[PDB]
Amino acid sequence: HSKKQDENIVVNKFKPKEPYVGRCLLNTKITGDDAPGETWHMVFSTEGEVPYREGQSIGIVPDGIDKNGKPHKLRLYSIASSAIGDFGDSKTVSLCVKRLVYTNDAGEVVKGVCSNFLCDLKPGSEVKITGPVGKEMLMPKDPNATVIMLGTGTGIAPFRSFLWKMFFEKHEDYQFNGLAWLFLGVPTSSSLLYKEEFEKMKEKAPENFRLDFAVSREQVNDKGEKMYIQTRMAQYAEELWELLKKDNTFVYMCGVKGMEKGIDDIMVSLAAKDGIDWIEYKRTLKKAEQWNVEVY
Ligand SMILES: Cc1cc2nc3c(=O)[nH]c(=O)nc-3n(C[C@H](O)[C@H](O)[C@H](O)COP(=O)(O)OP(=O)(O)OC[C@H]3O[C@@H](n4cnc5c(N)ncnc54)[C@H](O)[C@@H]3O)c2cc1C
Repeated sequence: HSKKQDENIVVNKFKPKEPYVGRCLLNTKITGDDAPGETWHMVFSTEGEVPYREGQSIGIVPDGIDKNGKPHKLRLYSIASSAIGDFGDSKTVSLCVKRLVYTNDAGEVVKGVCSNFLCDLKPGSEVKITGPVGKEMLMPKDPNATVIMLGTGTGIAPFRSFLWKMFFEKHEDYQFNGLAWLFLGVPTSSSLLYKEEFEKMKEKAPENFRLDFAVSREQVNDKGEKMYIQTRMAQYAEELWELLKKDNTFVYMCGVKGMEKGIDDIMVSLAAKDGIDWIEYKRTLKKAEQWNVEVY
C-alpha cells in the first residue's frame, strides 16, 4: 500500500545489547583544515550481514564506561553509502560524522562521546553496529518521481545514499528517469560535503539531476542576504511550488533541527500567493508521503 521502497525492509536485525561487531576500513576528514568543525567519511565492513537500504540509519555503540560506570547508549547515524556500498561489494556501510566539539559556559572544552569515537577510529579497530533503523526516509518506488532533497551538514548522508543508487549504479529493477534536485546548505566552502561526487553526477546526467549549494558565510542573494538553504530555495520558489502541486513529487529534509524553520518561512510566501495556508497543506503532503523530515 506504501509509495516508498519498503519491499522486504529489514528493521532491527541487530539489537543494542547484541550488536554486529564490524571493522573500520577507511576513515577520512572530508573538510578543509580551516572549516568550523571537522567532518569525517568512514567505511565499515559488514560482511553483508546488515541488510539496509537507501535512507536508513545505523546506531553505533561507542567503546567505554560512561560517567556512571556502565556501557554507553547507542547513537544513530544516517547511512551515507548506497545499498551496495562505496566499494559495490554489498559488504560495507558508510557514515558522515561531524566531530562534536563545543565549549560550555563553565569554560571547559567538551567533546561529544560517540562522534569523537567515530572520527578517531583507526582502520582495523572494532565498531559496534546496530539496526538498521528507519522507514520514513526511504526512496520513492516510482523511478520517474521528482525527488527534491534538502540537507544541511551531515544531513547530506541519506541523499548521497539516494543519489549513488540513482546515477552511480546500474540496477535491473531501477532505472531513474525522473528529476532529482539537491539543495545542500553549509557555512563555508571548506564545509562542503561530497561536492566532487555530486558535480560528477550533474555532468553525467544533466537532464535528470539538479544541484544547488548554499554557502551562508561566503554567498549572498540579490537583497545582499546570507545564503542559507531556504535563501537559495527562494530563488526557484515559483518552480519548486509548482512541483509540489504534483502528486509524483517527493521532498526529503535532513540535518540540523533548526533548518526546518527557515524553509517554512519561505513556504508561507509561496502558498499564500496561491491562496493556501502552508502549515495546513504540509499535513496533506506528510500523510501522502511527500514531505519527509528527519532532523536532529
Ligand atoms: C536519525 C539521526 C541521524 C543522525 N545522523 C547523523 C549524521 O549523519 N552525522 C552526524 O554527525 N550526526 C548524526 N546524528 C546525530 C548523532 O547522533 C550525534 O553525533 C550525537 O547525537 C551526538 O554525538 P556524541 O555522542 O558525540 O555527543 P554526546 O556525548 O551524546 O553529547 C551530546 C549532548 O551535548 C549537548 N550539547 C551539544 N552541543 C552543545 C553545545 N554546543 N553547547 C552545549 N551543549 C551541547 C546536548 O545536550 C547533546 O544532547 C543523527 C541523529 C539522529 C537522531
